[PDB]
Amino acid sequence: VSVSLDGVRDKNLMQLKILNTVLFPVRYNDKYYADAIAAGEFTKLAYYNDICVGAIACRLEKKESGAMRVYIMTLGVLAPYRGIGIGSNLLNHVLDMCSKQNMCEIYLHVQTNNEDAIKFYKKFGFEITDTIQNYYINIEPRDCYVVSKSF
Ligand SMILES: CC(=O)SCCNC(=O)CCNC(=O)[C@H](O)C(C)(C)COP(=O)(O)OP(=O)(O)OC[C@H]1O[C@@H](n2cnc3c(N)ncnc32)[C@H](O)[C@@H]1OP(=O)(O)O
Repeated sequence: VSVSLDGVRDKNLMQLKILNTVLFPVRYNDKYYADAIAAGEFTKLAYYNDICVGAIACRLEKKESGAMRVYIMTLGVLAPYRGIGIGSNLLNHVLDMCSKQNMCEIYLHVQTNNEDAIKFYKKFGFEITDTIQNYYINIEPRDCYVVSKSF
């Protein structure tokens, strides 16, 4: 699939906000957006068929060891454009960037009943490494897996 990726900045931020409003249940706060922009190459908008149709947004975090890791905050593709590889293109980009920028780990939280997502991330080498009950993945407490991949 021919996907064109662009960084997120003030000038195209509203594109990401629109995608999130369609894809995710509640308004994301301004620290999500600041963290996404600050994550650099790890946050991308996807363009296909001359339209912005998806995004991946990460936060970068420093561990006490000195090591660095990537947290996937959101990954999503608009419904009419799913199943043709755009979401895989976004995640492959981020995984490649983990290696290039010497990240030790990437991880995210997935609600425990979100079988589609667990299946999706395991295809890319992720594994469940923890279970957190009543985690605030959005605004309500939900049981979640920590889903991670080590480098
Ligand atoms: C914190 C987190 O990031 S949890 C992320 C969960 N996000 C969502 O569920 C949002 C709704 N779904 C989507 O936005 C997209 O379908 C994504 C991001 C899951 C995948 O993007 P796509 O472009 O659809 O994925 P891509 O086409 O690259 O590969 C398809 C894979 O998507 C997975 N998938 C999950 N939901 C769907 C869907 N609704 N339609 C198509 N594929 C889907 C399938 O397992 C498929 O693998 P297969 O066809 O080999 O079984």
